[PDB]
Amino acid sequence: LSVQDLNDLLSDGSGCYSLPSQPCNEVTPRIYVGNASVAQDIPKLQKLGITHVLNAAEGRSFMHVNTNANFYKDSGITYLGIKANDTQEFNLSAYFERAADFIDQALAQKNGRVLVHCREGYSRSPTLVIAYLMMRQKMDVKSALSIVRQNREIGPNDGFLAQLCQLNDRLAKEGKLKP
Ligand SMILES: Oc1cc(C(F)F)ncn1
Ligand SMILES: Oc1cc(C(F)F)ncn1
Repeated sequence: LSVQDLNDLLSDGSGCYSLPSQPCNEVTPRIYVGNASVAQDIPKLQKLGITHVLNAAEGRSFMHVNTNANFYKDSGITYLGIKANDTQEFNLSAYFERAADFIDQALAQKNGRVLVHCREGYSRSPTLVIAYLMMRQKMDVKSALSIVRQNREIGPNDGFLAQLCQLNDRLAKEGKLKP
């Protein structure tokens, strides 16, 4: 397992990452990854059956989505904001546990559906979703990234990829990767 292996898995035959066709996708059952516009479109969110929104890019910058729990007050949607940045040096793994718990809590609900989003739905939000699949559904990093990629064109930055590899080794050694 290397970052290079994950880069390969994200590349088409031509050698290039792809780009999201849609504003969001269901990447695994009841887990959606998506962008700023779906997150701010409550009508769409209900048509999708969304009960929980995880903003993986909470903030005021151009690379952030400036929502909070209040935005969703009278919609009955449950919110969690994470102020993550999309850079190779940003420590997203510090957020994996709290993101994984929020997603587990949403899916524990019978008709629960969670949207994990950032601005483009390409790097932060898919990293959190992968790490969740590894830590709670016992999927190794290659199969977790493969399934998410099969359902949405994504490209986590190489820092995030490194952090998923580190996580993958820990889980492996802990015997936690066996579904
Ligand atoms: O039950 C499931 C299924 C999947 C997907 F891989 F099909 N992911 C997570 N939980
Ligand atoms: O948005 C997407 C992406 C893909 C991928 F497999 F290329 N398939 C279907 N819908």
